[PDB]
Amino acid sequence: NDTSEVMLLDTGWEFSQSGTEKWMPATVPGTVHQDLISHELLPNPFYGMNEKKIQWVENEDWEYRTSFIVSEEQLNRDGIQLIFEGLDTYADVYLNGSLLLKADNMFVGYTLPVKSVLRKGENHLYIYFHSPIRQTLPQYASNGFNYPADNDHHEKHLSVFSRKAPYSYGWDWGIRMVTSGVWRPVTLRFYDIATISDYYVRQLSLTDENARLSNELIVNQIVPQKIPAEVRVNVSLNGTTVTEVKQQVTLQPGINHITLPAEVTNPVRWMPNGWGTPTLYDFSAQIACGDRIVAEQSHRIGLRTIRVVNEKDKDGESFYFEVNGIPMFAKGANYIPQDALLPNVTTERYQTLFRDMKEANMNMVRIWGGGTYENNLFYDLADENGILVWQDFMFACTPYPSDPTFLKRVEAEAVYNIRRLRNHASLAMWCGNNEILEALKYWGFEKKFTPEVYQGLMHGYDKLFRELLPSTVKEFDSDRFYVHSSPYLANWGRPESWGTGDSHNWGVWYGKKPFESLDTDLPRFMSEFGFQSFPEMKTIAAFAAPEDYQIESEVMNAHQKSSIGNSLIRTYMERDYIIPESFEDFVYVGLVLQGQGMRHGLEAHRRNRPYCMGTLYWQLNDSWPVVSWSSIDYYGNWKALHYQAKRAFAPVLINPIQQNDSLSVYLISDRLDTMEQMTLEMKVVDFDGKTLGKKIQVHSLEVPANTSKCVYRAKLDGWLTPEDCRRSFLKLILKDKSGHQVAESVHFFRKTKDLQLPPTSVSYQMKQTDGKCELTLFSSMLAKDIFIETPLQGARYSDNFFDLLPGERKKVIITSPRIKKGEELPVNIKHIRETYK
Ligand SMILES: [Cl-]
Ligand SMILES: [Cl-]
Ligand SMILES: [Cl-]
Repeated sequence: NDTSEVMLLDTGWEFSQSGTEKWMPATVPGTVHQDLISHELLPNPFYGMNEKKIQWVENEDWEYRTSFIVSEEQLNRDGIQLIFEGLDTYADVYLNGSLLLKADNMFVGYTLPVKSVLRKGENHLYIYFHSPIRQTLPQYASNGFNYPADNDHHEKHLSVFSRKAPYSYGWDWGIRMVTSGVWRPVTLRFYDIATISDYYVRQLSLTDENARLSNELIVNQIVPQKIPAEVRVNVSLNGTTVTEVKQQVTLQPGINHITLPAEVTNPVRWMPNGWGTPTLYDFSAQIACGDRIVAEQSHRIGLRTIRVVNEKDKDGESFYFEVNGIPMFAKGANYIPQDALLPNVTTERYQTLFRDMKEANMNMVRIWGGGTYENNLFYDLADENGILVWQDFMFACTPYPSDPTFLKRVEAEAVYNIRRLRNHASLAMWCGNNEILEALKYWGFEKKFTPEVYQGLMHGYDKLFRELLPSTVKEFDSDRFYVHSSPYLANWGRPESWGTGDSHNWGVWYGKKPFESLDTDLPRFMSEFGFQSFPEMKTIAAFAAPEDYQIESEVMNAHQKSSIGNSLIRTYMERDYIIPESFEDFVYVGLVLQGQGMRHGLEAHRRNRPYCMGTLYWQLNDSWPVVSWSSIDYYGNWKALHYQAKRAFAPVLINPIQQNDSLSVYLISDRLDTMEQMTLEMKVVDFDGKTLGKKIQVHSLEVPANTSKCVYRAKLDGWLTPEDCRRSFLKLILKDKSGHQVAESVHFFRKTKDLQLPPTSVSYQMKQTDGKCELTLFSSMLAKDIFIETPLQGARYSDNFFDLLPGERKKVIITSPRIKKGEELPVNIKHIRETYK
């Protein structure tokens, strides 16, 4: 690496409620709320009615302190920097009697030279966190109006004044926990000569034959003298040098700008998930002075091109991604913070979440703008899993201020995070905000504010989203696409706008539209659509008692944050399912409902390529135990939707679609290769396993790379009776010329409530060892949308939420580090017929 020494200030911290004089142990990085929880000074914030009970914390100020030793030798190093990767938010930082910083932006990392204020022996660091509520009350009082931030769960919408994670004040899926603290690491670096303030690997060009790179370094030299140095860049792959370049300089006191070209011949390209390997080169920059390497910095680099194509065309304006010159249909989801208390999210949790994305065949994730700019680990995982990242800036749902001081805070965060993130292969584009223009146009603020205030809002929008942010991206990330808002034009209430750019089509859920509307209401790119579900019982049990098991109980409503609530789930369920009498059965069918309905839309989106070029559902994940649009609950359990997304996103998909009493079958491929001489085989099978009629065979089919094509159409009239339609399914198989199966699907000709499902007992055999439970399931008769339920939190399944076909055994592997040999995992198999009489 280099000759610097890093001291992590991650132990020895204490905290206190301001005014109390009482100090207790703290964990840093951490939060005031977690520190209080650790001392049983708050209840479990996520349980029952406890959200009201934890609100007091936001009204108090909080102090943190630690002490650390510095030696004579350390004190004698040329430079010593104190780095706060994150302070939430209004934090006065004192070291040894010096005010080093008045922090005011959660999203900025602060590097502070401290050599002149450190002392040999004990050093004392004290941080005073002003309540972000008390800090901004006078600011709100001066404002003369209240910003229309419905997601800020307080009478006074103070969130807009503070550059602090918007969701911490509440959200339409989220608890209000307006926390404070040292939310990312604190480090002290002792070093000689200089540090590399920034290392940016600019890709000038990329072809199959050559990659031309520009290594741009910003070096901050901390000594009085002019220092001869050699700058070196080494490019390696898998531990072996590919190319090395060097440059002689003389570093001047202060900032030095150094640029070294490098080329990689016959480069190995980074490919997104499903299209090959996400190959990452190791680029290491070193500053050598005499025999010593005084500074080094590396990045993993992926050699690829990403172009967002957003052009007027015959259908309106396209919106799609071209990766390595090939249009890539986007498949993924919107990501929100993984917890109400950010430092509680563990490395393992990030890894597992990326495994969930990769295993569901996703190639994109939107880091949505009411959260945070994520930690470095998130982007590293996206790099090594081949998942493109759409990065919103952290503005969502409300217009914001646009006064000079505010825009200066924003500029600081934009520069910091663009420089922090711009070397990531996964980073694909920047988006100014979530839904703010939509709010300004379509919520009638014309009549909620004076004309003067509304004009100020409109001018302010331009200053921030059409000027400051795009100028900053042009300066610091010139090769990446920026759009001022998502959706930039299309509105879900205006069918005429859907051909223009990306859609957040909230007809389903907010508009109460049936899932079938997703077949007709097509976007050019779906950047949000969604449907809610209660999480499964083991998660409900984590926030509620049995007395609370009613969909509109005080506790269930306390764990619903949308402007339309839990009753809407029953309303949709009734359209397609028999409503179960028991709460547990309702919850099960509700998982099934969300998975089925949403899969129908994901299928519509893919089926309608190239008109539509992507789908990111709302939402991947949860920040707490809640009723929400997520596909994975807060404890990491895949809902039915996550399995259904995996299926709907499979590289090759057979998509039967039935409309107006006619069946069409589409072959959909995101493979890079064309498949030739394929056979589609179909047969009707009743619920007892008996084939009805003859097999239908469609031979000599081509499935070209990156296409969706209809290969079969048939009217139901004259093929199946209405009676067969309620008591049979279609089995579909796609095989190559030699007979090897590449895809399979099952189609039902009627709504589940209209199916004549037979009572059936699902049997299974279990083989349990450490970490693993192997189940073989069997039923002589169809068991519809089986859910294999286990009480073990976060247990992983090879499959779940599938139809168990008559007489066709099914193997399922359940895994968890907590499965023990000889400690039988409880298993409860649910299926649709069991939910009613
Ligand atoms: Cl210094
Ligand atoms: Cl306000
Ligand atoms: Cl220079």
